[PDB]
Amino acid sequence: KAFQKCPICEKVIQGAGKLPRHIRTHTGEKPYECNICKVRFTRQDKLKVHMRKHTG
DNA sequence: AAACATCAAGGGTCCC
DNA sequence: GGGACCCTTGATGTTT
Ligand SMILES: [Zn+2]
Ligand SMILES: [Zn+2]
Repeated sequence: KAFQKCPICEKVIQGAGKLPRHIRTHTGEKPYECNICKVRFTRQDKLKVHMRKHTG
């Protein structure tokens, strides 16, 4: 596949568009927000699993 | 105080 | 590249 290097930590990350996920570990930015409980996450899949709690 | 289940953070991998 | 799911590890709560 393809790999990327972190500009901050120099750790090798395997991901095409997965670098921003590792970037949001140092700065802790949360662009995704829940519609109901307003809980914020740094990853789209993490927001999806939170939505799974609302609808059983 | 081991054994055990649960949740989440972080990374790998596939598929569209 | 974004969406989606899985694998590994550590903190926390149960239970006996
Ligand atoms: Zn980094
Ligand atoms: Zn919610």
